[PDB]
Amino acid sequence: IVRPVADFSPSLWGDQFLSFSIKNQVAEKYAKEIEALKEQTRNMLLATGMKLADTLNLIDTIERLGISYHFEKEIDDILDQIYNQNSNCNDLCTSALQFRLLRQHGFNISPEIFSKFQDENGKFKESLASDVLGLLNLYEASHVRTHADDILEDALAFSTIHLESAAPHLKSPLREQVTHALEQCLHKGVPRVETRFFISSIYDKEQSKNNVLLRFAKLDFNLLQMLHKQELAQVSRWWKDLDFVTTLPYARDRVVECYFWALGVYFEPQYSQARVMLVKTISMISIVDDTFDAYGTVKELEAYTDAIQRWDINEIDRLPDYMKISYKAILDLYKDYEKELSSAGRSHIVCHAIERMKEVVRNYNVESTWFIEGYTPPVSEYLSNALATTTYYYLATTSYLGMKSATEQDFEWLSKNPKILEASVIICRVIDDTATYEVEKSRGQIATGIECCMRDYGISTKEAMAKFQNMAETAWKDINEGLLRPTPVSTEFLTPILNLARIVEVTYIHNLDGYTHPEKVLKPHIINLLVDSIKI
Ligand SMILES: CC(C)=CCC/C(C)=C/CC/C(C)=C/COP(=O)(O)O
Ligand SMILES: [Mg+2]
Ligand SMILES: [Mg+2]
Ligand SMILES: [Mg+2]
Repeated sequence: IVRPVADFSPSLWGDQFLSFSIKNQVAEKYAKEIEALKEQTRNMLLATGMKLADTLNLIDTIERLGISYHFEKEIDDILDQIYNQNSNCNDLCTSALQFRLLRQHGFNISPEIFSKFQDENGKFKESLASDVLGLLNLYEASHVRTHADDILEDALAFSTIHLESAAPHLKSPLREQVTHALEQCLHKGVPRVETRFFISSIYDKEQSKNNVLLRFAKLDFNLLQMLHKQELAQVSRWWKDLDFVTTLPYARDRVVECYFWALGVYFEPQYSQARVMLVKTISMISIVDDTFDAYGTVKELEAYTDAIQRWDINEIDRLPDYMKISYKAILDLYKDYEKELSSAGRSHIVCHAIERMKEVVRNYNVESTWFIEGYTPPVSEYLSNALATTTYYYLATTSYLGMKSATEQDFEWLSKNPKILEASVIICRVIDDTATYEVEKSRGQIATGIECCMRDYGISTKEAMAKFQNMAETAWKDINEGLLRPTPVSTEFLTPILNLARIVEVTYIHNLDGYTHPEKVLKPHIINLLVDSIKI
């Protein structure tokens, strides 16, 4: 058996994350100050007699500064009041902000709030083209539409062209904020990534900045960063003691990138256990993926697939030595999860993730069979298999394991492939297929998504990519609609799914692959989130 040649770049991080010793004095000092700043900020939110515009700008600022997770109740009460008073008498910037904040929080505010800014034709009044703050908030708002918001169909094009036109002559930091928004809208960005940018590049440089909020935002970001570094060290240790880097040398060494992904799903301190569980699963399914993609023979992958379905340590002997390694590691990981969830009486939920992993592996094997046969399925058949191979049903399920408040009913809802989950999975599938089409085509993978699309509909590569882009836009509208009240489960269990879609958009930004090639996209984010603190 002549295996393929090892082609993955080594981890670019070395051991720089392996050992992090927290300074308790600094941590305790930060925590104590934050407690005081947190109360000052609460009183700012609860101030009586504030105008609508000032209230919305305060909430927006606290959200972008990344400290809104301290004020979920206060912010919810205030937006709920604004939603129910149905105030509809403002300029474009307050109106667009009002619409975006309410929708992001699941309040189904009517899009008719935008009619007064449009002509008879439903097109935005071009006279608004010189109101840069209106255009900027309209722009951000355009990304939260559902299928019921066709009144906003023109908003992205309109605001984009006039923001591009205005940008070079804007003062700083507004210019940098506009320029940044045109590359990465807020609603589809990774929250920590956008927070780090806003704090350091924008709010820190605003003439009108509130000093209490800025100091609060920097201390809190740097304090949470200490936690993230501890987690990453603990996970780096775990990965090192498995030593796949030498026993399974065909496989990508990407535990830092995997941690960044888990950090994108949730950054808050109460999700520490959930993050560590999640990153271990992303790491491990990545190994399995490389086993199917870049090492195993058809015969070996069959045995591996069947062994996974039966899920029993008895089965290791049917496997080649090198597969014994990952298989025992997989089984042990899930035994660890059960043990770690035992004191909370939540061990029994691990089976939900196990069943999703089995599904991923079944579909991995189908994908291998297709490649070997030179099969090009129709799109419907392609999708029936390739949606699960995104791993996104599996990761979403995994993200619930460490969430203390996730119940059996939450897992039951997720097992039915709800619409919002399906949309998130679709976004991952079509964006990766658009970005990795050329490579996969070079490797002979004739069952890749865009190829299936071209052959099925009889259209060009360009037209197929346009069709996949439409699928992503439709899926984003479904995600946005999936967040609207009443939600089928607590919003706490929707946000991970939204954040999985965001991570996709951020990792494949401008359409190149970012996990297998972390040098382009992910490296700067990892440095800004997990290496450099924000200077105070
Ligand atoms: C499979 C891996 C590396 C999972 C861990 C990181 C992750 C969640 C990536 C996004 C999911 C996709 C689209 C993976 C594409 O794998 P293929 O090139 O088709 O074998
Ligand atoms: Mg792969
Ligand atoms: Mg694969
Ligand atoms: Mg791909």
